[PDB]
Amino acid sequence: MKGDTKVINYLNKLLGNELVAINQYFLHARMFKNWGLKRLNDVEYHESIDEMKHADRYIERILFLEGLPNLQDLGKLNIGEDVEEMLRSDLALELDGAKNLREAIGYADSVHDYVSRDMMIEILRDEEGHIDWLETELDLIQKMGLQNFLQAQIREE
Amino acid sequence: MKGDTKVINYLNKLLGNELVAINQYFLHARMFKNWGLKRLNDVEYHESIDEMKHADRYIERILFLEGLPNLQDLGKLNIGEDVEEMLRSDLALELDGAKNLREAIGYADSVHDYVSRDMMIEILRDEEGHIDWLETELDLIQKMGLQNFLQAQIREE
Amino acid sequence: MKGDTKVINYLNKLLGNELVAINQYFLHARMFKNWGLKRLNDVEYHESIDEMKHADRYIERILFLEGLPNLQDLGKLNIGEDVEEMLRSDLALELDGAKNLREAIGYADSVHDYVSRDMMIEILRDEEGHIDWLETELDLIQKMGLQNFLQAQIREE
Amino acid sequence: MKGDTKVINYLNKLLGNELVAINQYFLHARMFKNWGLKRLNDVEYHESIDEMKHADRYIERILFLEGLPNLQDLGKLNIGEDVEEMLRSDLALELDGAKNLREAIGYADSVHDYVSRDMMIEILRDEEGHIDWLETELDLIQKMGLQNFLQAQIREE
Amino acid sequence: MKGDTKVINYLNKLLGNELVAINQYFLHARMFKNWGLKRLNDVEYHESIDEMKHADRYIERILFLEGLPNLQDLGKLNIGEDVEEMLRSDLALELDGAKNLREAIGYADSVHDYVSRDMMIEILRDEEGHIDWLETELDLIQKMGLQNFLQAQIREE
Amino acid sequence: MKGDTKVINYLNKLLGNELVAINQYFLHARMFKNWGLKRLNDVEYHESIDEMKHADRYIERILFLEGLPNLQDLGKLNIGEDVEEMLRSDLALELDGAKNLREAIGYADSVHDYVSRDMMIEILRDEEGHIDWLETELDLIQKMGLQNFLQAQIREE
Amino acid sequence: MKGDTKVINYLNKLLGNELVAINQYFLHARMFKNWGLKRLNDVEYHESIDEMKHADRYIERILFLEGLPNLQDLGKLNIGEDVEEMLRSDLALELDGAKNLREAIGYADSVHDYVSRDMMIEILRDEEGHIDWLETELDLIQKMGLQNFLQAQIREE
Repeated sequence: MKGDTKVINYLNKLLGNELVAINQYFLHARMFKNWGLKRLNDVEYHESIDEMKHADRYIERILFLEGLPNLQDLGKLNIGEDVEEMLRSDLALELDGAKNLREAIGYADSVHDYVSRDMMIEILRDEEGHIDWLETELDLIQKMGLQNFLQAQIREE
Repeated sequence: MKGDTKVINYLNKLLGNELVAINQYFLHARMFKNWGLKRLNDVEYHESIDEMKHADRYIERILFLEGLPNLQDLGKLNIGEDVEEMLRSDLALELDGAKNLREAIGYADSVHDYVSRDMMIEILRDEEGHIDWLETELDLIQKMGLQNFLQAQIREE
Repeated sequence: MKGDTKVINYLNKLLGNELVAINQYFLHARMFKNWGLKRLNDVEYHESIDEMKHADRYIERILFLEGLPNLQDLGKLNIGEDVEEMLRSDLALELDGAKNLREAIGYADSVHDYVSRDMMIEILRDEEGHIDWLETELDLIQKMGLQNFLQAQIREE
Repeated sequence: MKGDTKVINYLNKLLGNELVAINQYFLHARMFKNWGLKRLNDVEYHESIDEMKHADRYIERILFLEGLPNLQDLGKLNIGEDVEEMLRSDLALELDGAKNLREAIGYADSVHDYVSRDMMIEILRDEEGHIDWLETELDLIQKMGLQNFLQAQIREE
Repeated sequence: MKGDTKVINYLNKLLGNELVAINQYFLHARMFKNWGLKRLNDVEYHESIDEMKHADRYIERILFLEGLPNLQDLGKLNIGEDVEEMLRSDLALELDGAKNLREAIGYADSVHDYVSRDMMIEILRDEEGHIDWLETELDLIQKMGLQNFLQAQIREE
Repeated sequence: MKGDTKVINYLNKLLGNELVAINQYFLHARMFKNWGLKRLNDVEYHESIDEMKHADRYIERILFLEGLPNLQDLGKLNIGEDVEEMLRSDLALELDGAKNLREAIGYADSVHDYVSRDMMIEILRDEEGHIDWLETELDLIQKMGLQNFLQAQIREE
Repeated sequence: MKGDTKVINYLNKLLGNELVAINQYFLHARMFKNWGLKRLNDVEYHESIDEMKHADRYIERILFLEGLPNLQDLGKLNIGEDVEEMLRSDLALELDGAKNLREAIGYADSVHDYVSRDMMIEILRDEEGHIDWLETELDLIQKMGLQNFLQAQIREE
């Protein structure tokens, strides 16, 4: 079914955001794992999986609308070197992606692509959940101190 | 994640509507229970629980958006003294709450808080279900008469 | 069964105490949940439910005694802004409520309303349990320090 | 263990109340059963059994306290000839029994027989439950009319 | 179905016998229980229940035959103060009751109330079973001596 | 929660009574066991355990009220040398303890410590059950003679 | 079987040690419980139970040997006011008891009471296990600091 060209453009932009996040979350997860911070590996691994699911949804939607999914161009990663930097980088990436989602959701409505919009609202709900987790962890580091926070990560849940 | 100030205000207003409904539905249920009208107790109790779940959702959303949930102010209850009066009061409260929801849902869209909107639309769907039940019960009283209607309530369904 | 007017007045005052506590405990719970302090959310949520059960018993007893339950007036909440403040506010509310329960229990005995008295003694036993938990948590914050205390809350027991 | 003479006298008076109620509830039940009012038979039969249990408790307590249970004297029954008359007679008997219970409960406290008091408070709680049911049934007859009320009794609940 | 007036009169006399026996057996059971003679409590309690079942049958039959069951008048109890006295009193009561049953069975036959007769023959068979047990226990007391007999009662079979 | 000083003093006096009973019942139990009187060992062992549960309740209540449980002072035991002496000594101890409980229950009510009172009434009910068993055994020894009584103890129940 | 008088004297001395430990461990356990230190309550409670089992063994052995178990005299308790004091007091008590056990074990051998000796060696093995636990906890307090140690006690295992 031939979709709106700019809708497809937004879907490719959002897919691009998810592709950066998949890689950034996955590497962060395995850095945490290497450091013995098992609980952080578990959560970040699951966030990477969540973003893969989102990417799959964008890819399938673009193909249905007869566009070409772009998996070639990869945006800038910001890995970081310690726990706080890594979490802040993930939060910043999530915030940027949420801005793009809001723009795309408004546009899809204006051209009556309500199914693409509905998909994007569900994804935005998921991303706000990631944002809530990241903000919460960052605040916990400040409240209990980094040493107590690290100790809390060494055994799974 | 810092939310829009007026969105937070709307959520607190809607929370306020739920807090009134929680108490009014609960007291109505136990009044029905005292009178031996078990089926009406069962339904109204469940509606009270439903509004508690709505209140929980508003409280959690407000806190996420970094606002302060208002559980201090409580609007006017209208309890009534007989079955028809009690059900009509509940209906009037639901209709006023629906008006407030429609206004909030439109505004949330305008400022692109699509997740708050999605939550409110789900709540509005629940409230229209309560409105349907209440309108139906009131019409049944008129159709079969109050005496037959009350007899129908003395065993749970 | 027509009850003693002043017993009903006491029952309404105690119901009033429970209604403040329901709201305060629930908001505290969700504030803790937002901060990622899962254990504190779990306990405070269950205390809110306990106060709801107490309120239900008061409402049913008042109706049996042919009085009018008052769910319209809500007393002053004291939310607080940090963990120690919130816990101290809950403890102060519990202590005020226990004072009211003692007065009502003494009065019910003097007018031979032994069933109302029996109900209130069970509720007072529940409240003294909440007092014990709150005092214990506050002492633990002193003994192990706030940072260690917070770390201990981030996984559900 | 030798008990207080006046407490033993109270227990025998209360036992006497239970003995009247056992017979009156049982005959009412079987009258309802004859008339095809199965649901009223079920409830009144259960109330009769409840009073048998109370009588058993009085008999055992009296013997423990080294007194002589009096099962020889039987107070006046008031059977009645129609449903409303029968239920009102049961209610009147319950209310008279409750007055005697309150007097006995106060006196047992005065002579420090706290175990006899504890037993009586539990029994009074049961009696107030019967009073609640009776009052409710009588109000239902008034609200839905006798014909509708009788129709509602012909299937066991 | 309008029964024979004299049959109804006999059924009320027999009911009257059952009512005395219900109370006498039950008090005897609990006296035995107080004394630690568990086996005697168990048997006498079950005999009390058997007489309750008999009373229920009389009440239902009288009501079917359109008569008025008399539960108001209570004949003379003879409690006794020691085991042998109590058992002999129960036996004397059973023998008096069997006399009345024989008269009533003969009369019911003469007026063709064969269903009332059938009911009473079953009840008489039950009563002869109680007579057998009582006679046997009294004989055992004489044969093994009271002290051995009491020892044999201090556990439930 | 700071309790009343004299309530705490009563709780420690009652704890003292329980500590004596725990030891006396336990030694009596093992003396019975040594003699081959298994049934008496079983009951007295269980009574010792019951008193341990009571002691635990007093200890926990005292600590909650911010007092200091006294486990250092131990009252006078009266062991006895034969079955009758031992049981009579246990009975005298129980009677002394019930007297202290009655005084403490009255006082707790007067200072409005209704939860301490409720706990003590439950314990008093337990103690009256022990009194009943002890009185019953002593009477059985008289009624069947000591030789028959001992024979009845050599097999468990 | 008539035992050696001085063996019985040692068994009573050791029983005396166990009686002090039962009370000291139990009170310590409930102090820990009051403080919210659940893991310490659990272990100290179990140590109290272990000492009760030892006391039972001494009591039964003394009775077999035809001596008189002494449960009347209670040695000095040393409760303490904080975690470290309490644990050190328990350790000191265990060390004193172990000295007495070694003396008694040597003596029992010299008079050929090998079964009493065998019992005591098993008990000494148990006590050395308690000593190992107490020493370990005390060292942990020093190594991780008291605040970390307390935090580790708040959830069971």
